[PDB]
Formats: sequence, structure tokens, C-alpha cells
Amino acid sequence: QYPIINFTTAGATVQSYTNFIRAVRGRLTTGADVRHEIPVLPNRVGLPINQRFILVELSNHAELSVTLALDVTNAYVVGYRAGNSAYFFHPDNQEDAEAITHLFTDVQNRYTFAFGGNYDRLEQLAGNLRENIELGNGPLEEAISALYYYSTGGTQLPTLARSFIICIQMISEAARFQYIEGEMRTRIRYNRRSAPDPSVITLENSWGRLSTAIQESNQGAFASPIQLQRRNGSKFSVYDVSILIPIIALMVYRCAP
Ligand SMILES: Cc1cccc(C)c1-c1ccc(C(=O)O)s1
Ligand SMILES: [Zn+2]
Ligand SMILES: [Zn+2]
Repeated sequence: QYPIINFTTAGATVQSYTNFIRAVRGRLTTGADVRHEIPVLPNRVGLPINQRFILVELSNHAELSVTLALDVTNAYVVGYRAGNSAYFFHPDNQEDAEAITHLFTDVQNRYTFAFGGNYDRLEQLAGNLRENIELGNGPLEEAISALYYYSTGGTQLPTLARSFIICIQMISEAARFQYIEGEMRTRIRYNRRSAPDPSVITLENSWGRLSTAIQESNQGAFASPIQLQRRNGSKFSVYDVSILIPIIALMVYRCAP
């Protein structure tokens, strides 16, 4: 069975969220593969199907539960289960399509969306950009209910799309970046719901390019600079892995050590 990590919005604390994101990172990778002091996710090539996914079970005050499936090779959400129904994003290729048949195998009802799970597609379906979608314990609670009620026709597609953007950022992007984990920790600490600032959105957008730049670096110096944003939206370039060691927690595997 794929490992299950449990999180609840009911009485969530800085501590419970900290333990959650550290457990997710611990199941995503062994941390045996480190490049320039940043851990690498397992190589898809050589990864047995029985190690391909982890399950994150989310519960809220209404004691509704949904289970997200994360791909350990990129930490991205590929689908979810709510009771007797499972839903999957459109796989990019045949290997990925066959992989998702190994998820939620006992579920009565299985559905694959025609659309992909990327931010550009989900923002379009939601009718809202990430910069206008609030994150925090309240938004996650509402997302869990929206995901749960999709199968009974209680959630419209735009609301589902928005709920996916919330879950992806507070789980996948938080696992990928200590910096985004810290943004979610602050929102919990101060009982705040608020949209992510440009620093967060640009890091999300740049994760694949940063993984490549770090792994292809000449002893930590980037072959080419990467442009990121500060909280105030001002742009700056990174030339070196060292400045990112407090920012990025996980990278997608790009090449052999
Ligand atoms: C120091 C760094 C390196 C790489 C990427 C980012 C987003 C950052 C920032 C941390 C705090 C910032 C601020 O207060 O605007 S920016
Ligand atoms: Zn409560
Ligand atoms: Zn190095």
C-alpha cells in the first residue's frame, strides 16, 4: 500500500502543519541524493510502481476526508479520492496513464479529466489567477468540502479548479519550498487567509528551471542566471545555489550525480 500522511484543518497549529510537511518530504525522498546541499526526488527511471506515489489524507471540521495522490518524482498532485469516487488529471503520456491505474484500485468509480493539472489550465477553469485566490486554514477547509462534494454534483468545475490550486500550493509547493512552507506557517500562526505574493508565485513557476540550474551548475555557479521576484514584485537574478539553500527543499531529478 502507498504511504498515507494525515492532516486536519480542525485545530491545525504551526506544530501540526510543520509535522505534516516534514512527513510529506520524508515520504517523497530518502534524502540519499543531495546536490549542492539540496535533496533530489527519486529518478522516475528505476522507480518501481509500488514506490511511485504517496497519499495525503485531508480532513476538515465537517469530518469530510479527501485523499490526494502525489507523484514522488515531482511532488505534484495527480488525482484524489472522495469516498467511492476517484478523479485524475489528464496524464501527459502512456506510461503516466498506466501508472495512475495503480491508485485507489478498490474505488467503485474512476474518472480521468480531459484537462491537465497545471496552474495555467486550473486558473483558466477557476476563472481566477493564483494572485486572487486566498490561502490558509479557512481556504483549505473549504477546498476539502468542494473536493468531497464534486461526485454528488454539489461542486461546479470552477470551484473544483480553485480548490485544486489551494491544495497544490499548501501541500506540493510547501513540500518543494521551505520558503512557501514558511508563508503557510505564518498564515496559521496569525489566523490569516490571504493570496500568495509574487515571490511565492514566481518560485512555483520556476521550480523545474531551478532544479535544472542547480543540478547542471559548475560547482554551484549557474550556467545561466534565473530571474525571481521579491515580496513587493521587484525582480532580481540568482547566479548561485547558495542563496537558494534556505528557499528550495526538494528538486526534480534532472541528471546523475
Ligand atoms: C532571498 C531570496 C532568494 C531566492 C528567492 C526569494 C523569493 C528570496 C526572498 C526571501 C525574502 C524576500 C523578500 O522579503 O522580498 S525575497
Ligand atoms: Zn476549530
Ligand atoms: Zn556545490
